[PDB]
Amino acid sequence: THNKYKLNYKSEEEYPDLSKHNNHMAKVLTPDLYKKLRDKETPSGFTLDDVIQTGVDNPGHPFIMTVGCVAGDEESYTVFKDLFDPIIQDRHGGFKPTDKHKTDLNHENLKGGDDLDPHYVLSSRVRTGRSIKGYTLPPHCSRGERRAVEKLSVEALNSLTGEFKGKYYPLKSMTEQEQQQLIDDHFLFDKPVSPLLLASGMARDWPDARGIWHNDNKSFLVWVNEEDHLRVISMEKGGNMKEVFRRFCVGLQKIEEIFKKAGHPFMWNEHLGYVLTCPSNLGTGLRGGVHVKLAHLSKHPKFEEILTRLRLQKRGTVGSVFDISNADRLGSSEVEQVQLVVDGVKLMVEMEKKLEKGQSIDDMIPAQK
Amino acid sequence: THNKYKLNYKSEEEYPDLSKHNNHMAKVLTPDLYKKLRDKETPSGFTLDDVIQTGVDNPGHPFIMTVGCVAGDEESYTVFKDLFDPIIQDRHGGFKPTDKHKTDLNHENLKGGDDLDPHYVLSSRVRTGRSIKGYTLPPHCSRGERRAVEKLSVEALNSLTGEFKGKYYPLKSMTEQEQQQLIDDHFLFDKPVSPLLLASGMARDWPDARGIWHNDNKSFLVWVNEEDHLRVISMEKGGNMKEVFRRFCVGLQKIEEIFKKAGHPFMWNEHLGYVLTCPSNLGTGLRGGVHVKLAHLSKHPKFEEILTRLRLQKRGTVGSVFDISNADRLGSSEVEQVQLVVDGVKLMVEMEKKLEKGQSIDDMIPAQK
Repeated sequence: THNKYKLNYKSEEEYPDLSKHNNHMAKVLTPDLYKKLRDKETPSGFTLDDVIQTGVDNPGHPFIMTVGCVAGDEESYTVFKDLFDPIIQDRHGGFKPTDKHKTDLNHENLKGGDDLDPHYVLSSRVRTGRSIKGYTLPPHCSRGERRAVEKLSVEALNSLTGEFKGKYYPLKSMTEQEQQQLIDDHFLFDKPVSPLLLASGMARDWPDARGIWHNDNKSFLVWVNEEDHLRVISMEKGGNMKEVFRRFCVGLQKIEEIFKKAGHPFMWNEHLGYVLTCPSNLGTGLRGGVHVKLAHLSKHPKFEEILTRLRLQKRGTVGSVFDISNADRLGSSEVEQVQLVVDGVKLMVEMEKKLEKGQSIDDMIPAQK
Repeated sequence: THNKYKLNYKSEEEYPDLSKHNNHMAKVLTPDLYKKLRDKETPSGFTLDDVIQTGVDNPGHPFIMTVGCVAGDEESYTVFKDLFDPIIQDRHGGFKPTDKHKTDLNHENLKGGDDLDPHYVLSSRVRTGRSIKGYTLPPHCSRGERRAVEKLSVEALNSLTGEFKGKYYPLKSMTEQEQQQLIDDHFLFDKPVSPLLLASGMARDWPDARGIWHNDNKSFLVWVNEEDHLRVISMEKGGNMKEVFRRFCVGLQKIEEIFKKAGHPFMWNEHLGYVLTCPSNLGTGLRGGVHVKLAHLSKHPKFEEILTRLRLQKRGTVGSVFDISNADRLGSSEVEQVQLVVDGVKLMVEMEKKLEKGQSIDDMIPAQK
């Protein structure tokens, strides 16, 4: 956006006013850091102003900190490491610039995911995101890049067979019937309404080159060109998390090898693992989650503390069902994260059964993991 | 946004999909025109993709056509004239590339604005917008440019005296009391919610360097760095449109001469008149309006046709009050536009008085102006 033209202004005159802001970007940005990085750019011309814009536009709420910045590029994380590195270290529990992310795509290293109590575990899912090397990320990508990402993705997905045979639904030419089926399948996405996403520029040209793919069994779902180039979900009613995770891993490997053959592998490096637009999703990008009925445990005074010790977190959803998933993303592997979900949920179901009988769970509260 | 990087893609691969669109941009853009202009840029790096983005994002509704493009720059209108010229010609009643806009800032050339019936005319207002030469327009301007626009504007406004003595209210440091006073004064603006405005990038860094100035008499109002660099309104209860227009003109002249002395005159040329972000506002940028009670005439079968013949238009607002203003912007002067409002409203009040008595108005229906 006229970077050499903006660089005619003094850094002070361009420096954002972040006095009311509560996000990770505003905590780290200083006048000196802005001055040092304002003249840099990635090979695709992504700038510091572009990385920080959503954090400038969205000061947020004192209760919760947002990240407040995006990568437009693989090399955004390097060119602007003096911004991203302290953000990453704060957001991801001390993960340092010299630390290494371990990736583990072997679902057989999972131990015991198959027997989660279906009276309590209503469903099991594992999701992640992926970027495709050679293309810039949604905040920045051109219509041509986004179209090339779609074409590669659909051709890969159309070639899968067996359990992974499926069909692609472009948002632009979706019929009302096809839309309505995807809504009550819970497979549809639409244009983001989040001001954090909109202010980053990722919703441009909507719905061009966005779409939905899913397999015939409706157990493996891919979203194309939404928040990241790809978002991949494996899901199942019940509690066979091991089977969900196998299908997740095998399905991703099949897409990965097609993309590698085309010279466009999944974006990855040994420091950050899989890179994606939002720094909070780095590493595994993985949210492995259950829906669990915790009628009694959710009322226990230590419910929040138990979740912390198990390194899990909850969001919203018969009766008092909770959407529980791993909190970690960077500095621990896909297997370790799903293992934490498996072990943690198994314990919390045991806790719930105890409270059903009026028995204390305090001896069951684990030490911090 | 990486223009040379986007220019590595073929023009076909970057060409927007506008098949579902109903805006002036989509009517004019062709593959050949996109290919010819995609590699151009203004001195501030504004590109064709930037001019058209809001029209790509907002296909709109079949009933009403939107413009679907913005200028980021004074020279956007020249660099991309092969896009803007046919849009302007369609939007502004045949106004050709070689035509000249006449500007007339002498309120004394108005004839007879003082005696509009106050039993029917509840209020009178004249608004316009202005851009400041040397700074890019809100879709594109940097925080430093926007801050410089504010500083120049406030210093000019703070120096006015007499009828035009006033005070500036920055949005960022506004107290609740100051806000609440401006709301029930009807002087406040906030962050735009229009997807047409948001998709153009003009709401970046909100509320930085936005604010409100008004005189002590609450009859002259200036908005800084909202849709355009300046939006200026003169208003009054009642029907002394001549006095509103005098105050409007004199207040603008006082701001104009300060800005000229600083080497930053109002942006203007002989072809387009005052230039602004939206092509529909070129020429005068002027919306001169009344609120009028037309209890009987608004029900007459020819109400819409009478408005057309008078070159006026209505929007929404005791009983059945209509917000009536001039439809023209480009190819006619400020005086001619307010004159059309004065003469047209006077006729429609006379029509209303006739219908109050059960008398026909057909002999009063004017020929097309």
